[PDB]
Amino acid sequence: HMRKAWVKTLALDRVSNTPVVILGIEGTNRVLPIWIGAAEGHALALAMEKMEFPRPLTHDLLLSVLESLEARVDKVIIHSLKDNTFYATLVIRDLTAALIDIDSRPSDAIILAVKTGAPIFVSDNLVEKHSIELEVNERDLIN
Amino acid sequence: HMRKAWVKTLALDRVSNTPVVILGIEGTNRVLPIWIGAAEGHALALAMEKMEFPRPLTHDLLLSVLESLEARVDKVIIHSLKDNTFYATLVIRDLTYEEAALIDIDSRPSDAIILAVKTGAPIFVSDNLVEKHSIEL
Repeated sequence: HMRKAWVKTLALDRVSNTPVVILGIEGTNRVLPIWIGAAEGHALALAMEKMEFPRPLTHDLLLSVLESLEARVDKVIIHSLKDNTFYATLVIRDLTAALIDIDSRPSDAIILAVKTGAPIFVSDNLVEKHSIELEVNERDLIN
Repeated sequence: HMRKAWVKTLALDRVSNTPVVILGIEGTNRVLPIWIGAAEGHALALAMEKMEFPRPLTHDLLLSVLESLEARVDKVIIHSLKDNTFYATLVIRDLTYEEAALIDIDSRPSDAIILAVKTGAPIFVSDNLVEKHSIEL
């Protein structure tokens, strides 16, 4: 199935210089990096900072729509890598298995997860094929 | 009490280096300029260009959410302006069905306009704003 992940860290990559996401894979010393666009980075940094703004940003709007339709984000699954691209599923639950799988970028799914506090899962297959494991010196190198 | 509107151009404000949406006003000679940030003007440019990517962008995400909950964008209103900040209303329609079954979600003008462009749905502006804050070409 799928193992639970959280957001370890959101860096700017020290060469290519775009945002990157390190998903920690709960229960393990493994992390999965996903390279996202610049705007999605700034949106995420704001969600991570749990940042109060006097105007609803694009994911606030989305969650309003969910709210308004008595439904709520449930969980968020990053499930495939096809040719340098990461496919995620945003699973809505309809407050009125009443679940809906909606296709999503990982960056979006991961933002909404942060804002709601709803869990993030990563496909087993991803973890095996595409995650990496850190020693002592490896992890320290990024703090 | 409010006028139809549309997106005339997405200009740069080459002083402040920042996008302005220039909304036309159906049946008049004046337009209303709304400043938005660059991330947002790029979102809007992509919509105006009206084209494909393989992956759903955030606003495509949101619409994709609407689809699934039997719902859709009905219209979009820019009602107010306190301190250089414009205040919109995404009105969504309950596609489970009437006039009272409409939803008034508070939204920035950036995301409102963007979601109307994407859907082909009518933008309006409050009589109020047009009176004080519109302008000539």
